[PDB]
Amino acid sequence: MLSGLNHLTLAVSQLAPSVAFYQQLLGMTLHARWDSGAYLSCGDLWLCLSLDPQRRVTPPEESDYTHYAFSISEADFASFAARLEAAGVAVWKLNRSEGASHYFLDPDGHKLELHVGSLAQRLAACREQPYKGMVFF
Amino acid sequence: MLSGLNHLTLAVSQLAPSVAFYQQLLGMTLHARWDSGAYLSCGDLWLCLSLDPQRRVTPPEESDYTHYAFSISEADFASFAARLEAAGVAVWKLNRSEGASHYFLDPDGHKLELHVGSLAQRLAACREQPYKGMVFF
Ligand SMILES: CC(C)c1noc(=O)[nH]1
Ligand SMILES: [Mn+2]
Ligand SMILES: [Mn+2]
Repeated sequence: MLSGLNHLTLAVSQLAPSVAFYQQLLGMTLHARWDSGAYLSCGDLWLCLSLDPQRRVTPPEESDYTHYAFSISEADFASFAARLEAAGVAVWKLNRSEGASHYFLDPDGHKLELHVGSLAQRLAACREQPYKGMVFF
Repeated sequence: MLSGLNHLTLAVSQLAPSVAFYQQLLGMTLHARWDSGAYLSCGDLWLCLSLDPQRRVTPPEESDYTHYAFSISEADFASFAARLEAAGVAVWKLNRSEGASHYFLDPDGHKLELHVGSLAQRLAACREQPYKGMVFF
């Protein structure tokens, strides 16, 4: 069977600013870089940044809702979000429709999120405040 | 500090075929569904399918290299690839890297991959045969 996410690969238009964003600003661990990419980890996540001449810097109104959320503790969430805000990181969403989340953009407009809580916790919250038509299995 | 990938959210144009693809074809566990989305799990991965009228069914030549790889064992790889082939699922790339990989498209053109092997395995291979310009940290 399939057992989870092996890796996330993001196409990037400029490798150095993207490496700096994920490593310096978001605090991910940089393991290797080469002329056309980089490998980082975020806990158990394997992140690949791949230099792609096809990647465009995409405003959030032009892309769909596909997005990548990273886990952060309740204790660290607000100060990390505020630090991104103070650093000028662009946002893409404000309404918290799926719990405690901060929605921000990477240098190419990849839609990112800081989120506090697991799937189990989200399902429990949804039982009390369900999305319209929601059914649980 | 970020501790991992919290969830992956894919924008989908039609919820029913996307649920069928991820749950029935790919074998992921469906935990909940509502009028505009679904929550599934695949090992530790929390996957959200979000119904989005802005999602275009996107040919692979028209999207960048951003992609999502799922883990599978070497022993299970060939039969899973054959399942996708029997189902007529399109391939967007041939494998030319270390570790088995099958590159396939979801119903909306999201670029997916089955991959065998960890970041540690990839780094070990790269240390022996570094990519052009490769530096390790
Ligand atoms: C760019 C290449 C070395 C790669 N590594 O992981 C990927 O998904 N692509
Ligand atoms: Mn989210
Ligand atoms: Mn890959």
